[PDB]
Amino acid sequence: KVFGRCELAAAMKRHGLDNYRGYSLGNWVCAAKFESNFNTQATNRNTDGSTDYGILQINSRWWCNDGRTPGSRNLCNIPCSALLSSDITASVNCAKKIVSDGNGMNAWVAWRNRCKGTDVQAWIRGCRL
Ligand SMILES: [Cl-]
Ligand SMILES: [Cl-]
Ligand SMILES: [Cl-]
Ligand SMILES: [Cl-]
Ligand code: NA
Ligand SMILES: [Ru+3]
Repeated sequence: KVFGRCELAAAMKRHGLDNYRGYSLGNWVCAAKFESNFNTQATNRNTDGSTDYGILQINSRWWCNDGRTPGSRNLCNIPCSALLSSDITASVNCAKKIVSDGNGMNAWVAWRNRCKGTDVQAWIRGCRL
């Protein structure tokens, strides 16, 4: 599913991301924009053989099982395919564990390079939440 901007903001809010670990909704929406262009089916293969899945491009080296990342963990306890669903539950629940890991949203390199320190509220502007 490719989400609309406000449609994703709403879903993320409903799922408990607004100010989760202190990160306002706009941060999450910005991150999803640049990680996946709001497409739940997005995947990207990493040079190390790990793969990133879903709206927030969650990576198989630590967070999900895809059966093809040697030496990896599955800390969210889900198959990586769950991260590609139209239903964002699995991605949101897994994101909560990642953003709780110690580095905040710096775990998403695209957030740090493209959203951190920017006017992120602009991503939720004019949405009925
Ligand atoms: Cl994701
Ligand atoms: Cl694996
Ligand atoms: Cl933090
Ligand atoms: Cl940018
Ligand atoms: Na894994
Ligand atoms: Ru870690």
